[PDB]
Amino acid sequence: DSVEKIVLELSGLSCHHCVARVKKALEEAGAKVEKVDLNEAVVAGNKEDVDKYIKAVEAAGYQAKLRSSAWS
Amino acid sequence: GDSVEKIVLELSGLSCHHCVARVKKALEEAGAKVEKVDLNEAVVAGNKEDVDKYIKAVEAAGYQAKLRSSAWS
Repeated sequence: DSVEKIVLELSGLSCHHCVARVKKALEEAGAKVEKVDLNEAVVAGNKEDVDKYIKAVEAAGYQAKLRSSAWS
Repeated sequence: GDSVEKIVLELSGLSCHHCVARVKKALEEAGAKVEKVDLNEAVVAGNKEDVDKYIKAVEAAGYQAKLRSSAWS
């Protein structure tokens, strides 16, 4: 009868439990997770273990790509 | 004695933005006027009498919807 603003909280369009999964995988890979959400993971680790961390995320069931400048 | 640095990795495989359109449509089909919809919420102009109808439409589209709580967090 009355038209009102209604907010519905949604679940199933993103996987927050998968975030914890990526976190554990990175930690098991030796990284210290400083932050991790749906789109990125920020860790305190060894620059030489980058590929190692990426592999751990993939093995966990997701995709990861290093974000960096053109310089090595 | 190796060295610790901040390493940033871009992730993918944790979200479904392509899922949003059907949710919007299902809600409109249930009678709500959608103002905004993203991964975590759907904001609509609707009748509280039909809130259950809107929720069932989201579930039928394959997801879960819950009315925002005022009580906790």
